[PDB]
Amino acid sequence: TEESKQRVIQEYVPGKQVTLAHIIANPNEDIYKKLGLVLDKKDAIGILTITPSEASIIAADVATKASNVSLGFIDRFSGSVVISGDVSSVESALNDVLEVLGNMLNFSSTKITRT
Amino acid sequence: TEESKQRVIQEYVPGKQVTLAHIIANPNEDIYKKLGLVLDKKDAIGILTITPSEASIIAADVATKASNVSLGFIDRFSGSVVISGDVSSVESALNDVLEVLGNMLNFSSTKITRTL
Amino acid sequence: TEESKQRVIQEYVPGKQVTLAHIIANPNEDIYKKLGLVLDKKDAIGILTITPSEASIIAADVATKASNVSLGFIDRFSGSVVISGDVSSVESALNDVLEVLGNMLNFSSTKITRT
Amino acid sequence: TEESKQRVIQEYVPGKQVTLAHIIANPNEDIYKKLGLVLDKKDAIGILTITPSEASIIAADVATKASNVSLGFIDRFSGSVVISGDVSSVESALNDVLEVLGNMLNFSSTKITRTL
Amino acid sequence: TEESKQRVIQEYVPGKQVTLAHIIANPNEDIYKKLGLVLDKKDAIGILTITPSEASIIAADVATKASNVSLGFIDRFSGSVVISGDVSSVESALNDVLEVLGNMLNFSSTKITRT
Amino acid sequence: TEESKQRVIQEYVPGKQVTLAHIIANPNEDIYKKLGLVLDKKDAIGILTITPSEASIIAADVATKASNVSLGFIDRFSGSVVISGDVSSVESALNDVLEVLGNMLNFSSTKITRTL
Repeated sequence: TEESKQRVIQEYVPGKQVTLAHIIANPNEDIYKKLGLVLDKKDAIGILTITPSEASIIAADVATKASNVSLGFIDRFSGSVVISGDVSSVESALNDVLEVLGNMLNFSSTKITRT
Repeated sequence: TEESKQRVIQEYVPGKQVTLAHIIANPNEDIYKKLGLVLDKKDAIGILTITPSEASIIAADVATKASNVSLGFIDRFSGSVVISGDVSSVESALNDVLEVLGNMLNFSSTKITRTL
Repeated sequence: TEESKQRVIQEYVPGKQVTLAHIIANPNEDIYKKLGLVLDKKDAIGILTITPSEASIIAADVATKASNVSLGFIDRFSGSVVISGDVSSVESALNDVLEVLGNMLNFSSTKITRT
Repeated sequence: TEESKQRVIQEYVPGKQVTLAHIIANPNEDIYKKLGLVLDKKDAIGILTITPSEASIIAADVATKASNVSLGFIDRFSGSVVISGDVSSVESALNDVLEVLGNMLNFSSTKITRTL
Repeated sequence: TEESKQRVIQEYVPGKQVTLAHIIANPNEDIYKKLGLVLDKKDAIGILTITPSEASIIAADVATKASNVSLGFIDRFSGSVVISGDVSSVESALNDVLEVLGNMLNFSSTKITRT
Repeated sequence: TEESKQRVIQEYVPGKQVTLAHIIANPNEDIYKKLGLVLDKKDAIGILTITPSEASIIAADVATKASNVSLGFIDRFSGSVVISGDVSSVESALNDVLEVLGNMLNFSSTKITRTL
């Protein structure tokens, strides 16, 4: 019942978290085309989930400086970053992103995952 | 009253969860056409709700690597993934997704459900 | 004061709930035109609020199989489903939606309401 | 610090609430024109905030069945409903909405307020 | 770990709050042009943050009746209201908005701030 | 289970917080071009996350009154502000923003961070 529920005021602010840092070694063509990507058959993708969304800019910059990856897209509204390149380059980029956001800027972090 | 309410600061981050993994065996054409789907009338569809939304990419990739399953759509903004194919292939694909996201990536998961 | 407020991290996920399952027997023409509907004067509408939003697809399919209702619209982003038909057909459709989502899929549910 | 914060999973669902039911008796023309309204300069407006957003349809229907009240707009996405007409008719319509949503559908409700 | 987190269902509704009521005496031209404003060099702006978003309509109406301010914009989706005029007119408008929303309608309120 | 979950009504309002105030000294051109920026290749950028979103207007105004700093963009919907200029000027501007919002307006604040 309406009458039995506690009510609280919640003041919302974004957290600081990298929720996902995932490599897909051999992505299906239908999927990556729907994402707007232009890849070689040999290319892997790396996928990041980041809050606050503006920190996507930091991650994308770190990833592209880290190694030989291309920026697939950055979405500064949602926080999403997708990168592409060889598996080892994508792994190094994701590791650098996690070191900067997680260790340097004290975001809540995660380990790299892979399909 | 305004004066009696507790106030908390909530720092929001996305959870890690597959909330829904549902099969519709013989979907109504008006529904699937409004979703932008082109199906055979023996096709089933599979529907996924995923958080964070980016993990839809993972799920769609895992599902469409499944035999005889086609991507309906992926919405990387909302997390949604809809797939299509014969009912058994669709169930297999959904289960692959739950195994990758739930077991390997430690997402909260759900059982596959179906419209009877 | 800022300093006196507890802070918690909230990881958000959608709930599983049908919040509203409502019949309007004789809807005002201005309203249903603004909603994009094409009705007979005799048609009722049924309105559903559903989380997660993708479950709108399940509800719409169940409703249209249940009885002689037309799909007014489905909004897969918000979860909304509006159906139209005679009152008894709309009632049977809403009941079927509630049985499937509420009883079969264990969503939090509600009773049919009417204006 | 990051390390000291409690972490909870929150499953979100819409509440059932009319947060605002407000009359503006003689609204400024620059405001009502920015809202897309065409009024007589004796018209008042009535403003509703409703959750879940779909219940705006219910409220708009109840309000516009009220004598001498016109629909300004309905926003089924946000829940908003704005109506117009003479001040007493607008108040009557708002009260009808609060009676249906608050009393009959058990929404949390509010009192009608007005810009004095 | 996933397994260690408490889960609660949160039913969301908008709060009633004026979070910000701020005057910028001499706004930078680049900023106010990006906001779509047409000002004199001498004009100040007032900025309001309001929940629920529909109460922006009430605030904008009160502000424009209060004093000699122009409505810069109203955003009924987010709640935002920006007004412009001389500093003293903008201050009187903001004070009237706070008296109506805060004192009359019992919104949680704030004091006027200035740059 | 559905039956075991506590249920609370949460009335949402925006917090008052600068979550991020970050300098990138030599940003990659593919990144800054995707953000719509035109820079010199000695320019740094400064990135702000602000709640409530309207306070981006305050921050952008304070920052661009700083010497040798240009507005990259302001997003009044999300709260974001990106600025550009030589690294020291950008840091000075970010610090001015933290002083106004954090100290004078009592927002929760953060330290300036930088990509090393």
